[PDB]
Amino acid sequence: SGFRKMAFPSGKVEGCMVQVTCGTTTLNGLWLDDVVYCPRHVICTSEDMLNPNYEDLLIRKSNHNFLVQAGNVQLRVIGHSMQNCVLKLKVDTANPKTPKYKFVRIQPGQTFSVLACYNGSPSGVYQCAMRPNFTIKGSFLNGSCGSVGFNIDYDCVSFCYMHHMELPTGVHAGTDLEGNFYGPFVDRQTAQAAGTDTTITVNVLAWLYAAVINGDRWFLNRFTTTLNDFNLVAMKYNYEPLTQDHVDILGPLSAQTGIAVLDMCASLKELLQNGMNGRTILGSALLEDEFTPFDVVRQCSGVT
Amino acid sequence: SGFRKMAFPSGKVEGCMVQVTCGTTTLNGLWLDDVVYCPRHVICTSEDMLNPNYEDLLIRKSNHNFLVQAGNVQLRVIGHSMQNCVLKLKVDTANPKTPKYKFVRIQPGQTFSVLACYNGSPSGVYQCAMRPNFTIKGSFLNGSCGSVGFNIDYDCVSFCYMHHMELPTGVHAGTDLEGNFYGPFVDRQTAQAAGTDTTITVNVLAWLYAAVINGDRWFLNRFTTTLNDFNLVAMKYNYEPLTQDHVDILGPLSAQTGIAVLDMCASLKELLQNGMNGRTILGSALLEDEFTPFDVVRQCSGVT
Ligand SMILES: Cc1ccncc1NC(=O)CNC(=O)Cc1cccnc1
Ligand SMILES: Cc1ccncc1NC(=O)CNC(=O)Cc1cccnc1
Repeated sequence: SGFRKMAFPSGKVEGCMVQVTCGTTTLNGLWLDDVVYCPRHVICTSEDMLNPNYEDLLIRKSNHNFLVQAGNVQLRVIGHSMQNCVLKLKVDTANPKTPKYKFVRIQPGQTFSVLACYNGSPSGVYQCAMRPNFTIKGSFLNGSCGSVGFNIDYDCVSFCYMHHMELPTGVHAGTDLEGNFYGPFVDRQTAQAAGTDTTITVNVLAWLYAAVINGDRWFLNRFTTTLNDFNLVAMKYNYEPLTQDHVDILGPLSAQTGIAVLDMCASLKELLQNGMNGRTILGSALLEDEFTPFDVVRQCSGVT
Repeated sequence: SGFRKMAFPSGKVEGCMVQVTCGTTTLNGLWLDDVVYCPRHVICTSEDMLNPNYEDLLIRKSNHNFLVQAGNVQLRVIGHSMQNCVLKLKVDTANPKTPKYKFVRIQPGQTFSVLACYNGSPSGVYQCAMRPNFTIKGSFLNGSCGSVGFNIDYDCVSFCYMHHMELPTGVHAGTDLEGNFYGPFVDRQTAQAAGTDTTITVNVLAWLYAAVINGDRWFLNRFTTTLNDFNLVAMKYNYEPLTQDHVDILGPLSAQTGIAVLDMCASLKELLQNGMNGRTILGSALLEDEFTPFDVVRQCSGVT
């Protein structure tokens, strides 16, 4: 028993982190096979970031201008290309620690682990969710760009995020491993304000199920609701609409606990309207939304 | 910017996890050099756990009764001994992935990362704190015993915890790597109730400093207090007393933010007396106490 915000074991990703330097800018790179992936803004100075023309800035760079270091050994760069907002640096050595991997583009509400790195060295691992406004609330300082987000399915690492930007509001923006930003963000130091950070309803419900499985049941009430009635309350509280697809995804948690999804929705509706009244659920005084239904099933069943 | 509950990168510890089976009981072991450390209750059946005589139960076990598997390869056990509540199984092969390591016994209030494992396989990593009542609030299911807690200082892993028990209240108990339980707990399936789970005051203050560094400043007030006045309020709210040693440890955070430790104590005192009023600090509606002052400095400076 017990339920924790849990990241994937990071070892497989640690074996992929490298340091990438271009001129005076140093950030992180991801070494998979004989390619090093990194944010294309490695070629910019902080001044260039105000209004960069990446294609133009890249013409002034050759293979030998990208310095790649894995541990304390230098990798030889034999090619470089820009794919969307990432640079792919072909090196002459395949990463011997390359795990089985995939590049996936996740949907808002999906969670993942981030291995925060500085100078190609891992500092820590934490669990994030892609917010409904396509930002992530991470912990990233100067030099953390190129740190990646991932999920692991047994031995296959699905890379879903690469860190690029910190918006003026202190929230984070980045790309998938094909270099496409999540949301409308751009790799330019300019006014980029985020949209509404709504709560991931399906994740809150999955976490309420985890709370019941772990003995925290005070919030269970004698009511039920419908998707339409629930969604009227959800809109009012800046919660994402719940669809029949979300109800389907919560099916196994409903079956395991004997609590119908719409009954849990009614419990959630009362929590929104009445508040927590100084009480806690799984040690939290707010409704947690960074556990997907799959994460709850995995953690509650011990998936390795 | 941003502040997250962050665990250490777990790779170094993943390379140490093995599966240990004795009869019908399977749990995790920690392989360092040519020794595998595991909870001595691996020799018990669930029935033995009610009132086990470990020395007696151990007489019926030989080296060949301990099955140790690292990945999918079996290790040969050439010796076994009991040290307090852990078994040390000498194997004929030194773990080739043994990191630089130390065995440390931590004090209450200290944080660490847990690599939750099942059948010697890592499932996830999360950050814990040794509670003032010597329990930890982890996420551990059947088969997770032998999972370890650790801190990393650059390349040296300091192992501080090994999982042994889940108390009837769903909180966790375990030992250091010398097999001595933290607190008054025993490896027996019997009534063991935990003491008061007080809040780690020095950790809450360090986290309030992290909140200021990251822009969350609404809670800063126009007051100051003294250690004695603060401690009268702390006692009332089940917060640990704050000592001059804690004030000293918070010195660098006070210097970085220009906020005197006693002023932050006064802010905390008002948060206790007035409540959060529906507001959040670093995305939390309660005062977080599982970040030490050292963790705040590390995360806010990017220590790798
Ligand atoms: C400041 C920050 C913090 C965390 N994560 C990300 C960031 N960075 C940004 O949003 C914007 N980039 C910079 O200001 C620094 C820079 C210079 C030259 C080339 N690339 C980047
Ligand atoms: C039940 C549990 C869950 C999480 N962490 C720990 C535990 N385990 C316990 O507190 C007590 N041990 C058992 O009930 C299981 C067992 C059988 C035979 C030999 N050792 C252990």
